[PDB]
Amino acid sequence: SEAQSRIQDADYATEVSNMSKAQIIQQAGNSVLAKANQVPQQVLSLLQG
Amino acid sequence: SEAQSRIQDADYATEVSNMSKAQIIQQAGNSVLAKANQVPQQVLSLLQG
Repeated sequence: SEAQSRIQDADYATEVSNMSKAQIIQQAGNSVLAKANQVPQQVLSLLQG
Repeated sequence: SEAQSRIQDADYATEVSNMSKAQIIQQAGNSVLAKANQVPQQVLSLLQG
């Protein structure tokens, strides 16, 4: 049983750290996506003068 | 009869000492088991934050 624990079971510290990092990455990517879609607005300024 | 006494009969001093030691061992093991089952709460602590 203890060997099966060493084989199939997961370690919660690493999982929690990885999940927190992944959530941080997701929010950061969402913000960068918003900025990227905001970038092309300069062409409207070009056209208007 | 006395020869049979030296063979099949028990010595109460040794038996009482063993009984007391066994009771102490049982209670100590119960306490250690309680502590062992109490250990894994740190994972709940991790998940909470």
